[PDB]
Amino acid sequence: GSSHHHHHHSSGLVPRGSHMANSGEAPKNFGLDVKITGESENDRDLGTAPGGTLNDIGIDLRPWAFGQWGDWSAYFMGQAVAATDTIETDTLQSDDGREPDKSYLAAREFWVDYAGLTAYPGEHLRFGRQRLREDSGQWQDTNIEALNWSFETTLLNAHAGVAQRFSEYRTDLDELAPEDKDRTHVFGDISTQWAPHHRIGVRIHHADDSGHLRRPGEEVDNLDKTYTGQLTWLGIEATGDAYNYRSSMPLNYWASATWLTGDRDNLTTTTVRRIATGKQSGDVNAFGVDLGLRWNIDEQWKAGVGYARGSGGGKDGEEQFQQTGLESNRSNFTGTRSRVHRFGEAFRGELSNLQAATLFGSWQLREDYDASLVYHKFWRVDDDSDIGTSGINAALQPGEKDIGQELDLVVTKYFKYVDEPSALIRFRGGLFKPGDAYGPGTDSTMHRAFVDFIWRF
Ligand SMILES: CCCCCCC/C=C/CCCCCCCC(=O)OC[C@@H](O)CO
Ligand SMILES: CCCCCCC/C=C/CCCCCCCC(=O)OC[C@@H](O)CO
Ligand SMILES: CCCCCCC/C=C/CCCCCCCC(=O)OC[C@@H](O)CO
Ligand SMILES: CCCCCCC/C=C/CCCCCCCC(=O)OC[C@@H](O)CO
Ligand SMILES: CCCCCCC/C=C/CCCCCCCC(=O)OC[C@@H](O)CO
Ligand SMILES: CCCCCCC/C=C/CCCCCCCC(=O)OC[C@@H](O)CO
Ligand SMILES: CCCCCCC/C=C/CCCCCCCC(=O)OC[C@H](O)CO
Ligand SMILES: CCCCCCC/C=C/CCCCCCCC(=O)OC[C@H](O)CO
Ligand SMILES: CCCCCCC/C=C/CCCCCCCC(=O)OC[C@H](O)CO
Ligand SMILES: CCCCCCC/C=C\CCCCCCCC(=O)OC[C@@H](O)CO
Ligand SMILES: CCCCCCCCOCCOCCOCCOCCO
Ligand code: NA
Ligand code: NA
Repeated sequence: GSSHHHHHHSSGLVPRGSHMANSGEAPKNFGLDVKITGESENDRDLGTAPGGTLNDIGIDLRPWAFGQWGDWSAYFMGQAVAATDTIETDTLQSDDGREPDKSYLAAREFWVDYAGLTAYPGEHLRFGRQRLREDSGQWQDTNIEALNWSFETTLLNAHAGVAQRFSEYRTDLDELAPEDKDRTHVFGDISTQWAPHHRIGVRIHHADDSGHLRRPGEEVDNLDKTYTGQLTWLGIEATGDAYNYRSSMPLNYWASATWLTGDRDNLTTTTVRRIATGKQSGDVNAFGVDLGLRWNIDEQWKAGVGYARGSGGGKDGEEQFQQTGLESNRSNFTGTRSRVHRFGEAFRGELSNLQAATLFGSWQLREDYDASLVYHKFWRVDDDSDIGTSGINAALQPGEKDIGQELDLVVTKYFKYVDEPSALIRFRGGLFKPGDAYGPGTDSTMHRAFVDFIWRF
């Protein structure tokens, strides 16, 4: 169930001989996830800089161990990567001493779990570096050091947790991303199934920076904070099988509305090299919405439409929405077993001063195949402000809303007619056509494409 150490993994695979594959089998005490990935990426900077391209292959080995003693359990997953260049073998990885190596080791998850606070097996308390995820992937979908309480039953779901990054636990990164340094997260949610397959809930997330900004006159570099914040997100979300590839309803939907409030102290800088010149404080009062509708046309075919908007601009930036920093924006919103980046495998938009229209169609055959075709159109909301994170590394021209368009294709075979697959092979690709906001001299297209072979043993 929810408690299982691989429950949140997008792969959805089940090792042969595991208790999930056959309930007569004992829970596995160990296993191995093998991933072989090729990545083609050109051009992340749209041709406005040297390099920024990938055509490379890697292997990622993830051994894991699991022990259970009554109400106590413990879990470790490690990671060993070897690649021909620094490709993305891990969809949950984000961002001098932050250059990844072509090969590295990592401690991916390490936690202890206690399920005895209540008699519900859906209720448990987990402590350590662990997978945090909610179904939208837009609040949390990451491996992070946390103390997280989960309560998942038929009629009531609730979670409450605290998290903070202290290390990457990687042989090649020595330092945290500035955004993560000294940032503490506190969060909770409560939701109820008010009708079969219809959920309504509220969600809260609070991020608190205890860091300091560089002082005036000090040089600022890659690894320094751009800002410190006290930010609270308060959201309501309604879903009808929003992310359930096995829905029997003719229509699935999601609707979320999120208010961001709090305050930011922003570092100001000038060039001389970058030098700090001061800081400016201000309140944040921003808003995000994500809406979608999926038609379940028959047993195999689905289609849908999406609309998202993160506010931008406003009186000294108060209306600039942003996400928690723990999000993936990866979800099953196209109604298949395969998770898809909600704002493009190529653009990888953060919902920050961003408006997106989305169309998709998908096809699924039992547990054996799925395919998604996704079209996105992106606009800035305030054309004098930047957007948030994105997989495109090029500057936006002031006064231009048209960010661009994207076409994504995901195609997956699961295997090892198959009841519960234990392996998959997947093509994951996005084609991004930059709009006028990227100005002249840009590449007319860029792409990011992956082939992933995943095996769970
Ligand atoms: C299904 C029909 C359509 C086909 C889809 C395939 C999509 C390709 C996506 C990923 C391609 C990865 C290319 C790997 C190059 C590896 C290499 O040996 O070069 C290393 C050298 O560059 C040193 O750095
Ligand atoms: C704060 C973060 C804490 C990090 C803890 C990391 C723990 C590492 C996982 C190792 C799993 C525990 C070791 C297994 C014990 C020997 C055994 O086999 O016990 C029987 C078992 O097979 C029953 O299921
Ligand atoms: C059933 C067939 C499935 C198809 C996949 C089988 C292929 C398995 C091998 C994958 C290994 C790729 C990573 C090699 C690391 C090389 C390296 O460390 O790079 C050094 C230097 O050359 C880079 O600059
Ligand atoms: C079946 C074959 C599988 C083979 C792969 C086994 C999986 C890997 C085990 C995981 C080992 C992770 C240890 C992380 C240490 C981080 C660190 O020391 O960082 C130092 C650096 O930051 C400088 O300060
Ligand atoms: C905003 C985020 C805050 C969320 C964290 C909440 C922690 C506080 C606990 C408070 C306990 C109240 C429990 C109500 C009774 C439960 C019940 O009805 O029984 C389960 C049954 O319905 C299933 O079979
Ligand atoms: C990038 C591609 C984006 C495409 C996005 C499209 C979004 C909307 C999907 C709308 C699907 C509704 C189809 C109507 C069902 C056909 C029907 O009813 O035939 C009669 C049958 O019901 C009697 O048996
Ligand atoms: C390491 C080489 C690279 C190091 C980068 C620099 C700093 C290293 C500090 C390492 C401190 C690690 C503490 C483990 C805590 C896990 C846990 O128990 O969870 C905490 C709780 O859940 C939080 O809320
Ligand atoms: C520029 C703004 C453009 C806005 C257009 C957005 C287009 C995207 C489709 C979103 C369709 C909304 C679906 C969620 C509402 C579900 C619902 O109300 O049902 C009640 C429930 O099912 C009772 O059971
Ligand atoms: C038939 C055989 C199957 C072949 C597969 C073909 C897949 C085609 C996907 C292409 C989907 C692109 C949709 C463009 C949206 C229209 C639009 O809005 O552009 C105007 C602009 O947004 C502002 O007005
Ligand atoms: C290199 C990237 C590799 C990505 C692999 C994706 C799979 C290739 C496209 C397969 C999708 C084609 C759809 C027709 C086959 C489904 C069907 O109607 O027949 C089912 C029958 O075969 C049951 O077994
Ligand atoms: C390296 C520069 C030249 C790039 C050509 C190789 C690219 C290989 O990957 C294919 C491109 O990515 C595909 C994006 O998905 C396309 C979606 O539209 C398909 C319509 O059915
Ligand atoms: Na419990
Ligand atoms: Na569906």
